[PDB]
Amino acid sequence: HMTELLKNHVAGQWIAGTGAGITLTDPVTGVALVRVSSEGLDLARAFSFAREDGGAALRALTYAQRAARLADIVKLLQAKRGDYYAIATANSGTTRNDSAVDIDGGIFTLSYYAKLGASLGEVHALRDGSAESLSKDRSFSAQHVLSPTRGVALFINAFNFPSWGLWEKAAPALLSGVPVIVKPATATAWLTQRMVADVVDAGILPPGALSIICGSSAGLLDQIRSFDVVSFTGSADTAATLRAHPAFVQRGARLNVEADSLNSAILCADATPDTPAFDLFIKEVVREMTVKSGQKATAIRRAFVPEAALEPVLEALKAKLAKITVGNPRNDAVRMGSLVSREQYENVLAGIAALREEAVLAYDSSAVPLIDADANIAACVAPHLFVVNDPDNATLLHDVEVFGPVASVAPYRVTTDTLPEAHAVALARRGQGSLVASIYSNDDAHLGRLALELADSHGRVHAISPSVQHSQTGHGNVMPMSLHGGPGRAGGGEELGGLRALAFYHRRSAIQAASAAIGTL
Amino acid sequence: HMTELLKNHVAGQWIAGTGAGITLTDPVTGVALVRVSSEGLDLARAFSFAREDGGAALRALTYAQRAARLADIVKLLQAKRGDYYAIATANSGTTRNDSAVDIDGGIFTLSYYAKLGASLGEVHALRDGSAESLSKDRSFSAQHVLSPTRGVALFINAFNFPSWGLWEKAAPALLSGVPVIVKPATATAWLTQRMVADVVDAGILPPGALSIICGSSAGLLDQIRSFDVVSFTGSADTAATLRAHPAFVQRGARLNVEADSLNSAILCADATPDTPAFDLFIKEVVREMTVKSGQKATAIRRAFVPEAALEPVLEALKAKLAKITVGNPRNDAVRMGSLVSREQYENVLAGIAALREEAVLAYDSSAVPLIDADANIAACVAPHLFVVNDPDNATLLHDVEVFGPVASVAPYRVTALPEAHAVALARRGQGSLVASIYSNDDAHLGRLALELADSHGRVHAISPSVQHSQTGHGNVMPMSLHGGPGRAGGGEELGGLRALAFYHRRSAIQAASAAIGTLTQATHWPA
Ligand SMILES: NC(=O)c1ccc[n+]([C@@H]2O[C@H](COP(=O)([O-])OP(=O)(O)OC[C@H]3O[C@@H](n4cnc5c(N)ncnc54)[C@H](OP(=O)(O)O)[C@@H]3O)[C@@H](O)[C@H]2O)c1
Ligand SMILES: NC(=O)c1ccc[n+]([C@@H]2O[C@H](COP(=O)([O-])OP(=O)(O)OC[C@H]3O[C@@H](n4cnc5c(N)ncnc54)[C@H](OP(=O)(O)O)[C@@H]3O)[C@@H](O)[C@H]2O)c1
Repeated sequence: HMTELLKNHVAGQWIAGTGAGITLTDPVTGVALVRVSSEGLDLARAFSFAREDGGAALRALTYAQRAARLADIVKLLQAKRGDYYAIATANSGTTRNDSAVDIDGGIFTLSYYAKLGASLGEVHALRDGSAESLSKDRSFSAQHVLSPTRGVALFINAFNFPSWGLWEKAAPALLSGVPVIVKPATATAWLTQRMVADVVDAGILPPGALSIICGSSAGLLDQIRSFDVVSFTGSADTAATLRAHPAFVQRGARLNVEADSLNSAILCADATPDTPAFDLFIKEVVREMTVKSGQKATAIRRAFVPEAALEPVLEALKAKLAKITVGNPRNDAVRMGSLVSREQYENVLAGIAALREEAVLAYDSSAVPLIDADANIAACVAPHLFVVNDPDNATLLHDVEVFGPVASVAPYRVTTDTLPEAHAVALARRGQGSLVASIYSNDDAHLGRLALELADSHGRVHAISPSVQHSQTGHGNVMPMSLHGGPGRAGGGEELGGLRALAFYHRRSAIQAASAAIGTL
Repeated sequence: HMTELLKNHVAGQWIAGTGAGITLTDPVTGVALVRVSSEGLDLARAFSFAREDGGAALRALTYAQRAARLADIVKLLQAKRGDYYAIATANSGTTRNDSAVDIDGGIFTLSYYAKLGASLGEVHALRDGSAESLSKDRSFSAQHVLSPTRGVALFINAFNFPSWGLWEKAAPALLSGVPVIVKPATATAWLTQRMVADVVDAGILPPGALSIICGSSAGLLDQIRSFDVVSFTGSADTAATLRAHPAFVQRGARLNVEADSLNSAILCADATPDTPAFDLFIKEVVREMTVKSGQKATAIRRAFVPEAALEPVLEALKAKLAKITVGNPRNDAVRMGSLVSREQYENVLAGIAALREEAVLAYDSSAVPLIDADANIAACVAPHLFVVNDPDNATLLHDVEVFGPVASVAPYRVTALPEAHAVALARRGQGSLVASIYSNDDAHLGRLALELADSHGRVHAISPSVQHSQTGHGNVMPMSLHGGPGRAGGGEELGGLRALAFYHRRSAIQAASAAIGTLTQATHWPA
């Protein structure tokens, strides 16, 4: 009586919501951690203060001056990592290595943009492309520019990456001079709020540049105006509710959606059991099923393998999944901790029961005793591997996402005329647009060709082969220099991609003028 | 016996809509011209044949092969211009010079993209930027690529540019390998239909690459799927209607909007009545009020001038507006023809009465008899110039667009940039396609343009050194972006190569060096 109620940071001040708030709990032990509440906040003043005071203050700084602030945030978060790992263990139930993906993946992405931003220099707008003549005598020309939007960036973030979900978006928004309002998902909000508190307490950014609201979302979209941008990460259903709001349909504010995705892994026809690419496929499937207990939007959900390879693949995945120990991440023998909440436990188990209506369960370690955890309290789900023998007539295989340590293997028919993986491509496309597909072969040139065939349906194609066993950055790990997003079911969004992320935060304009006026910006 | 019912081109066939159809009429003479109807069409097959056959056939071609098809369309349109000018005179009521903005504007933009497109090369995917190492030893890298979306592009186009609105969209779409379904505005659909009929009858593009539906738009959006794209031009209110549809809210199809825009012209403080930039401002205002009777979305609607220059600017605009004779475009003495319809005529006259409740009418030649037209049949409206002396507290100036030969002048307090108040005033239009700025000092234009750029999709600076070369406040050069934030729709079109992204899917490919090389051999981007 009672755990800490975490304050919101709005209009440059720390303000508590009213009422009892919503308790965040440890998903292994059931302990009450902290509470949130957005009840009673003055949302009009929160958004106006950020839009006017925050934006004016950030726009007065150059890109390089904002990058320097980002670099100062890096050093701050680096110094406080021990506090962040203790929050992540308790609130998210992740192993240290899995919590590093959030915490140190966040810090690495912020540092990447601090470095990119230093290169942009001491200016207040960016050139887009080169100058172009608009006249035979070259007296009149055009230059396109990017200028920071006179709005706010509202981030409605998913539960699985409280730190990286914040920094992957906030690094390009703040480098672009746009003030940020983050709204983390309630169940795991604590790390987000503590990182925002540490950065606000250090006074590195101007008042109004960084705000946080935790608790109910009611009322937030009603404050969004036509120069604002919104970045939503979460379910496709929720996204479709947000898309209908007047902020987007009437006022035209920008929206980015990152949603559900049934990411594929395709084992190439050449990559037979006696070849090194085969073991890289089994290892990457097990890693993407088990890191964060499969709670990445980019995890492999569908693995397509030649018909001839079906049994050796199932045998090899079963042997490797059996080495994944499950339980309390405080125990150094545990390889995989819990899902983020008991509610997500129930949702994952429903989703496993749903898939089992159409697929055979090949591997399920649910009966292996948990390590230092009570299965009636903890939100630990064991790996489950499904096999779908006829993926062409399968419904659920290509439609139903289980956001847990769950994946389905299906065979495809190798094409033996003139790509051998043509059927696998078609099957991946049945996912109706995904964030990522990975492909595995012993032949690097072949992978460049197959990748082009998956590019129109996947925001990223990730090719693993023996030459890069040591250097490939992971199927599900999002490198900030690369695009993150995908068409169709994955939301039609784009994030990251290095400098490509700044466009969402800017307004592009064609300036057409005397050529002298053009030369000097 | 009735006027011609224009057929639709859908699923590779010409099909008539059923019923009596909708009559299009000459807005000067009231003569019935042609009819349209989309009643009874099989929209499911219209969209699937386009998406499947037309998309596969265009994607089998390289960029440079598609560009060469665009170039053959330019030659076909150029040969048929006499027919297009006759249809524009009758259906739109524009002078020859003004009809040229649509017809020759549309052919110029298509030819621009045919030339540009030849530089995209003999490949099926485009390279976006360069490889970036993901590894200390450089064994593993990332290359982004652009692939044509496996969808259709649906164009819902505005009345004012039946030719340019089609080709400014269709050139980058077909260059990108995406099949087109165009739905022109009904009132002026004839030229769009006839240009699509000439092109389809020539067999330049594969079957399914180019379709047209005229008449009711019922049921079109219901056929849009998640890899399709839609490009809308028209009113902000219609755009917000479309945005709510499931095609966008549930299925995520891309949508571009080009909408209402109260575009500004700002006379800089140095550009006093004794200087050359002053006269360039008076001329550009008059041209944008009068070309097509002001029915460009980019026309100047708000002209902001220093307080001291207000009276000389009104005097000078009056004198130049009075040279504009109005009437039948068949008569060579006429400098400005009609609006596109009698419904637009009634909207514009209601909008003029609305503005007049809050502004002084400084010029109006409505009492001058029309040349070879009956003012009670013709949709002609004379130029009207309003003056708003207090634009800070003005309740309509910054919010109400009259899509006719109508503009408002307002003074600003000279100040920081001398034009700071004019920039704030321009921003009160809530986001526009274009602002133009006028000064004798080319060293002053860049700073002021940067201050307008976050609220305008284009900033067009006119000064004496470019009196002979500047391309026009309202004329949309295809190499430059067209679109604007806020009220103007939040969209982007044209901008040369920038127009291709709307029709492609971007992907990051992360792979061994040799796989990056193999995929790179199959892409291109111009130098
Ligand atoms: N694609 C990516 O890059 C990526 C990365 C990580 C995770 N993910 C995704 O993470 C998901 C987790 O999200 P979820 O399935 O648990 O639930 P969710 O419903 O997608 O997310 C809920 C958040 O959205 C808010 N919200 C709901 N309705 C709203 C409205 N009308 N206006 C504003 N906000 C509203 C909620 O606010 P309240 O607190 O008011 O409920 C909460 O903040 C996964 O299932 C997966 O699809 C995606
Ligand atoms: N680049 C640009 O920004 C740009 C360019 C030119 C014009 N404009 C605007 O052009 C306007 C023409 O539009 P408008 O005001 O006459 O009306 P509008 O309703 O906005 O019409 C534009 C287009 O949308 C169609 N349309 C209307 N309602 C629709 C619906 N519910 N579903 C699908 N399509 C629908 C119209 O078809 P029907 O004609 O057959 O009704 C027409 O093809 C002018 O008023 C002007 O304000 C903007």
